[PDB]
Amino acid sequence: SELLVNTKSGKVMGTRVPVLSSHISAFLGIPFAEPPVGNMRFRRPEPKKPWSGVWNASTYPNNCQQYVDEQFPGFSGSEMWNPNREMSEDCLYLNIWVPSPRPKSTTVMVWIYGGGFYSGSSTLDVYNGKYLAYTEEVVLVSLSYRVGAFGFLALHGSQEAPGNVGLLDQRMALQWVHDNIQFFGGDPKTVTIFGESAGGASVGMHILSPGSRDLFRRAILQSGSPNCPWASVSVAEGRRRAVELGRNLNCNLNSDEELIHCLREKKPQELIDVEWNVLPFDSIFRFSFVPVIDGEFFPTSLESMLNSGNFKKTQILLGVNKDEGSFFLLYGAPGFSKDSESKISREDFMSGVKLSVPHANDLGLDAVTLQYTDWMDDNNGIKNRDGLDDIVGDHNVICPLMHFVNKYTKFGNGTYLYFFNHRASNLVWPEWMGVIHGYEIEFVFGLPLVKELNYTAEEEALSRRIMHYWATFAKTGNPNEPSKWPLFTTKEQKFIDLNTEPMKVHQRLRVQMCVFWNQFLPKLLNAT
Amino acid sequence: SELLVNTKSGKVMGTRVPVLSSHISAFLGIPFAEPPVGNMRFRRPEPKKPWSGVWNASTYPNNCQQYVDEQFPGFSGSEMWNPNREMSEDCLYLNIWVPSPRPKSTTVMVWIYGGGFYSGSSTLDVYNGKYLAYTEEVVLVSLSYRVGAFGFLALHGSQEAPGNVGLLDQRMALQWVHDNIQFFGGDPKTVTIFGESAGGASVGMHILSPGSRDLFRRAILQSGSPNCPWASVSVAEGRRRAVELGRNLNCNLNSDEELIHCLREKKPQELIDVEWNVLPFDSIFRFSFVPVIDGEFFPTSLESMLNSGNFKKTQILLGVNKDEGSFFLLYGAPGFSKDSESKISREDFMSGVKLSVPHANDLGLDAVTLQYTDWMDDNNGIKNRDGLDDIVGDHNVICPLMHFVNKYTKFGNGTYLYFFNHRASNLVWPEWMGVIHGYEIEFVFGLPLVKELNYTAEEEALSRRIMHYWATFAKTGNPNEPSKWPLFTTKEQKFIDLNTEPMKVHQRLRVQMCVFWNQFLPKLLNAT
Ligand SMILES: c1ccc2c(NCCCCCCCCNc3c4c(nc5ccccc35)CCCC4)ccnc2c1
Ligand SMILES: c1ccc2c(NCCCCCCCCNc3c4c(nc5ccccc35)CCCC4)ccnc2c1
Ligand SMILES: *[C@@H]1O[C@H](CO)[C@@H](O)[C@H](O)[C@H]1NC(C)=O
Ligand SMILES: *[C@@H]1O[C@H](CO)[C@@H](O)[C@H](O)[C@H]1NC(C)=O
Ligand SMILES: *[C@@H]1O[C@H](CO)[C@@H](O)[C@H](O)[C@H]1NC(C)=O
Ligand SMILES: *[C@@H]1O[C@H](CO)[C@@H](O)[C@H](O)[C@H]1NC(C)=O
Repeated sequence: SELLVNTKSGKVMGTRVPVLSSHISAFLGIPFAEPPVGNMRFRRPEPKKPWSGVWNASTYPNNCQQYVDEQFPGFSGSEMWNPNREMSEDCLYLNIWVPSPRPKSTTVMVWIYGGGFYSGSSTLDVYNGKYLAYTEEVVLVSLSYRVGAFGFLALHGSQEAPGNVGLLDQRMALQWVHDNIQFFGGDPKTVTIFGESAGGASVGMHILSPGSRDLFRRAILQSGSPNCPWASVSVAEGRRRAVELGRNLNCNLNSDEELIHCLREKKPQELIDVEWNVLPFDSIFRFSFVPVIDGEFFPTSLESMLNSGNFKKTQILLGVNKDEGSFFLLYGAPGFSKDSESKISREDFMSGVKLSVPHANDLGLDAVTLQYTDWMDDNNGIKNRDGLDDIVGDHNVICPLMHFVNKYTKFGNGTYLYFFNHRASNLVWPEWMGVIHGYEIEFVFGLPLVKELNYTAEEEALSRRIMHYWATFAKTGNPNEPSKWPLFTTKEQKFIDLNTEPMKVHQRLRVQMCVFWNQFLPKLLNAT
Repeated sequence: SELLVNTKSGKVMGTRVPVLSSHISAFLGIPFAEPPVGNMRFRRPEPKKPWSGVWNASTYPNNCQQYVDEQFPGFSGSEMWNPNREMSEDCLYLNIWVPSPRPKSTTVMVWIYGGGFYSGSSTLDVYNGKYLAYTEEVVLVSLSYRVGAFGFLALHGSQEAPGNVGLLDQRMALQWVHDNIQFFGGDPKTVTIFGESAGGASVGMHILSPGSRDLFRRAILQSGSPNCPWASVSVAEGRRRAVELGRNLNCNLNSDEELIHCLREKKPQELIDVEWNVLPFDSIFRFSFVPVIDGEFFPTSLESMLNSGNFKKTQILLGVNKDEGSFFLLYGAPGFSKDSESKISREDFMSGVKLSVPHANDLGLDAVTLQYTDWMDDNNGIKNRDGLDDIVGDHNVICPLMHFVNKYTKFGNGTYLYFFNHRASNLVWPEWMGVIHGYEIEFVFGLPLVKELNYTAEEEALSRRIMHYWATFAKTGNPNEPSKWPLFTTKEQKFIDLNTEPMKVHQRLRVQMCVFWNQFLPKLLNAT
C-alpha cells in the first residue's frame, strides 16, 4: 500500500488527502522523540523508542503547550496563528506530505514554525503542506518543538534544564528526516530547512551550530535571522529569568535542583500564566524564553561566529516583508488599534520608541527618534505611525537579517535575497498594517491556488512563482529555472521585489537605516 | 559748505564723490579712538581727543594689521577681501557716506565687517557705501576695529589685555555715531547696525551685551550669529592661546605683565607670523583670537543669556547663503582645489569631517558622517563634496543662526529671515562652491547697479530690492513697503528665498540638519 511505510522506528499508516481535485498521501503525527513529560520536562529530548505494529498517522498531533491569543476572539486574522489542536506537553511529532505516486528520491523541504519561541504549531491551516508537495513534487515535512519555558528555560550548568532544548527538539526531527525520509521517497542528501520569524532565526541557528550542520543541505530564512535582538539571551539573563519564573510560582530558590523540581510539579498553564512576568523591560518584540548562547549549541557569541566563518557553508535564500513591525505595535504600543487608522500623536510615538528599543539609554532613544522623525512635519499622525512601524521592523527583523546576509555571503556558496511587498487583496487586517509579519507564508504554501480563499488571478500567479522559486532552490541551490533573480554578492548586494508586478532588481536593501542599527547605535550604546 | 561738518570732536572736511552719474558727500577716515599703539596695544580703546582745525576726511584710512591672503595672487575672487590700504596699528577710523543735499534727520546704517575676527577692512570695494547711501537716502557708516591678537588677545584678570577690545572698538564707534551723526544729517535714534560673518556675530554680540544695547536701534545679521562655534572662547582657552602665542615668540612667561610686555615689543608682523600656531586643533573654520565670555562684555554664557531673554529686544533681519562652507574647504581640506570640480573621495570626506568638527570624539565623527552620507551611493564624488560643503555651512553658520533666531524671536519685537541662493552670473569662483560665504554682500551694497561690473538686468533688480528691503527695515523695523516678506514667528518660522525668481515663502530653514547640530550632537558629545 501507498499509505504504508516502514521506517527504522516502526511502520506508519498515512491517509490519502485531496488537493486541487487530485490527491496525495499524508503521514500526520509521526513521533520523533519520547514524550517530554514529568521528570523529562526541560530536559534534552530523547529519541522515540521503536514501536511494533502500525502507527496510525492519519490525523494531526497535539500542539505544544503555549499562551493563546484572545485579543480578537474569532477574528480569523489572529486565530489563524493559535493552536488548532488540543495542547499537550506530549507534542513532539512531525508531519509528512508525499506526492502520489510515492517518489523514489526527490527534493525534501522541512518547515520550522515561528511564534517568538513561545508559541506556534505545525498544524495551522496556513502551514498545510499539501499544495506545495503536490504542485512542486517535493516531500514536505513540518516538525514541531517545545516552546516557552518548556523549550527554553535555561539554568546553565544544570543538566536538568540546560536550555536550548527546543532547538534540540528541532535537531532530533532533522536527524529523523535524515535517517528515514528515503522510505517516503525523499532524498536525505537534498533537504532544505525553511522557516519564518523564530523559525527563520532557528534555521539560521542550525546553520551556525556545529551539531546541526550536517543534517541538512540548504536553507531558507523568512523574516528572521539568528542574530535577531529577540532571538537569544546570555546564560546569565536566561538564569535570571528562570529564577524570576520560579519566584512568580512561590518556588524554593535555594538551588537549581530545588527550582527545577518546583517548576516540574506545576501544571502547564501555571507556567504560561506568569511566563511574561520575567521580561527585564517594558518592551515590544521580546519574548521570555528563548535560545541561550551557552558555549555548546552555540560555541561562541553569534557575532564572532559570523565574523570568523564559523558556520555551514552552502546556499541560502531569504528575505523580509515591507511592514514587519506593524502587528507588534497593534498588540503592545499605545495609540494603535485594530479598527482605526492609528494615526499616532507625538507623545505616543515617543512612548512607542521607548518600548521598541527597551535596552536603550536616553541618548540612544534620542538617536532613534531623530533618525525616524520628519522635523518639518512632526505632528503628522500617519508619519508618526509609519515611522514607528519602520523602527520596529528595521530593528527587529530587517537590519539584523541584512547584517546576517552580508556576513554570510562573504563565506557562503550562494545567496538569494527578496523583499516581499504585496498586500493581499483579501487581507482581514486594516490597511495601516501594510505587508504584515507572517503574510508571505500563505503565498509560500500556495493558499492562493484555492478558489474559495478568494485571492486574485495575479495572486495565484505570484504564489505559483514563489512556490516554484522555493522548490527549485531547494532542489538545486538556485531559485532560477536554467526573468532572473540575481545572486546577492557582497559587491553588488542585489535583491528582488516579490509582488504581482514585473520583477524589479534593486540593491542595498535599507542600507541607510541599517548602517544606523547595525553600526552606529550599538557603538553609541556601548560608549554611553 | 556741504563738505564741512562740525562735530563734538572737531571739524571735518569731506569729499564729493560721483555715484551712478550723480554725486554725494563722503567723509572718509574720521578718527573715533586714540591710536592703539605702543603701551596702548591690547588695551581698551580710549576716545579720540578733540582736535582744533579741520580734519581732512577726503581719503580712506589705513586698514588694521592683519594676515594677508596670498593663495591666488591677483585673483580678484580672493584679493577683493585683502586690505587695499597700507596696514597700521593706527587704524581706528570710521567712514560716512551722506546723501546730497545733506539730510536733516534720516535713517542711519552702520556696517561692521567680517573676516573671522583676524582680518577685514572697512575700505574694500565691496563695502563702498555710496550706492546704498545714494539709492536709499540713508547715511551709511562703516566702522573699523582691531582684529587678530591686537583686538582679541585675552588674559582675563589683567587690565592690560582684558580681551574683547576689538568689540569695544566697535562700541566706541557706535558711541561716536550716537553722539555725532545728527551733524551729518543722520537720526541717532534710528541707527541699524549690520554686518556679515564675524560682523554679523559682532552685531549679535552688541544685541547681547548690556553695555552696547542702548547705542543702536535695530539689527541685521548676515551669515553670522553670536553663538557661532568659532565666534568666542572661554577665558581659560583665551588665556592658553595668549600664553602659547608668547611661547612662539620666546617670551618670558612667568606673569601676565611679563607676557604682555614681551608681546608689546614685537613688531606687528611677528605676531601675525605665528598667530595661527595657537589653535588647539587641526581644524577648519576656527580662528585664533576671538571674543571671550568674560563676565563683563558678556555677563554670563551666551546660551543662558539667550535662554533668559537677557538681551536687547527690538527687530532683527538676518539670514544665510546656500553654500556657506565651500570656501573654507577650498582653503583647508584635502581634495578641494580652485580649478577642478573637487569631486571628493571617501577618505578625503572622512578627513574633511575630522577638520570640520575639531572638538569631536569618534562617536561624534561617526554621527556626523552617518548624517551626511548617502549609503546607497557612498563613492559618489559630487555627493561627498556637497555633503562636506553642507556640514561646514550647517555647523558653522546656518544651524547656529537658526538656534539664535528661534531663541531671539521668543522675546524680540519682530524677525525677518532670508535664504540667499542666487549664484551671480559673473562669479569668478568655480561652480562647485555655489552661493559662497560673503557673496550676498555685493548685492546688499548694490554693485549690480554699475554696468561695468557686468551683472544681468535681473541681478540689478535683485540688488535694488535687497537694498530697499534693508533700508526700509532700517527705517521702520519692517522690510516691507506698507509681494510680502512675512514675519518669522516661533510658531510658523517662515522665511523667504532671496534670488531672481518670484519670491517664495518656506518654513523651518534646515530644521532636519539643525535638530542634529543643535540638540543631538551636543547632547552626544556631553555624555560620551
Ligand atoms: C500577559 C500579557 C501579554 C502576553 C503576551 N503578549 C504577546 C504580544 C506580542 C505577540 C502577539 C502576536 C500573536 C502571534 N501571532 C502572529 C504570528 C505572526 N504574524 C501575526 C500577524 C498578525 C497578528 C498575529 C500574528 C507570524 C508568525 C509568528 C506568529 C504573550 C504571552 N503571554 C502574555 C501574558
Ligand atoms: C598659517 C597658515 C594658515 C593661516 C590662515 N588661514 C586661514 C584660512 C581660512 C580663511 C581664508 C579665507 C580668506 C578670507 N576672505 C574671505 C572672506 C569672505 N568670503 C570669502 C570667499 C572666498 C574666498 C575668501 C573669502 C566673507 C567675509 C569675510 C572674509 C590665516 C591666518 N594665518 C595663517 C598662518
Ligand atoms: C486512526 O486514528 C484516528 C484517531 O481519531 C481514528 O479516527 C481512525 O479511525 C484511526 N484509524 C485506524 C485504522 O486505526
Ligand atoms: C559554489 O561552490 C562551487 C564549488 O566549490 C564553485 O564552483 C562555485 O563558484 C560556488 N558558487 C558561489 C555562488 O560561490
Ligand atoms: C587731504 O589729504 C590728502 C592726503 O593724501 C591730500 O591728497 C589732499 O590734497 C588733502 N587736502 C587738503 C585740503 O588738505
Ligand atoms: C512690537 O511691540 C509693539 C509695542 O510694544 C507691539 O504692539 C507689537 O505687536 C510688537 N510686534 C511684534 C512683531 O511683536
